[PDB]
Amino acid sequence: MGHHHHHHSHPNEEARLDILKIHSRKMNLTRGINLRKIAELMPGASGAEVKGVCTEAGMYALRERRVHVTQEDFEMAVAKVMQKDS
Repeated sequence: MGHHHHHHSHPNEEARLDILKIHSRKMNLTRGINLRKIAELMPGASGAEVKGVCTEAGMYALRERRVHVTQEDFEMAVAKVMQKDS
């Protein structure tokens, strides 16, 4: 019994959401940004993918010249990182 070689880390909902709470503290967050909805969209995925989402979100902001990032940038990033939905 047990994964004696392939050790894949998997944090809880709050645990993984904290990763976004942390890595978002450098970019201008909007007046009512919802990160809860974002973490709920990421099943299985580890913190490495979450860091990718944080980066890709800023990319989505820059193309629309957004100085303050919204939830849209993050969820669009999630869809771009996991690449499940087409």
